[PDB]
Amino acid sequence: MRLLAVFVSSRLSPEDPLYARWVRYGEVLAEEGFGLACGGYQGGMEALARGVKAKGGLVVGVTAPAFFPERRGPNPFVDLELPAATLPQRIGRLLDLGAGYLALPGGVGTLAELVLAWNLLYLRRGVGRPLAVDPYWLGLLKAHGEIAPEDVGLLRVVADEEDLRRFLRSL
Repeated sequence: MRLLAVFVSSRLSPEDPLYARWVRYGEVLAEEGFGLACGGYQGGMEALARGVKAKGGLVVGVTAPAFFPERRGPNPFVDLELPAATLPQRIGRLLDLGAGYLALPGGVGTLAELVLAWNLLYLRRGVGRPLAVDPYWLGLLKAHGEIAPEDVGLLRVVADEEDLRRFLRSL
């Protein structure tokens, strides 16, 4: 089985319209034959996990307990927990788990994951895997100095469930 690693907001509230959209994204990736690799906590991670479980898919959660003692453990929808001790280690595990990556809206932590995956594609040596981003990120990541338009062009865009299915089908 293959997994889609998703990076997303940890603070997203269930009442936020995006929460419901990500639950649907979870259902869709499961329907497309994929499982989910995520940070294993709340916000968008739980929204995605709920959708995947609703469709019988598998959810892997790469947690970081040392950094969040306040977070009792992975959300209820995580099947396998893979606790990481450092941020680079956590990110490295998510990247190695997924056949492709999707960066949904989030903060600095989500950006860290996005940029490391981007970095692998940027090396242009056949390392890493396809990376898609929600349009949200293009409002921030743009050509600038040594970051060329072509580098930004390595980022694929997934704005809705149809884009998501096409992305997954290309992995």
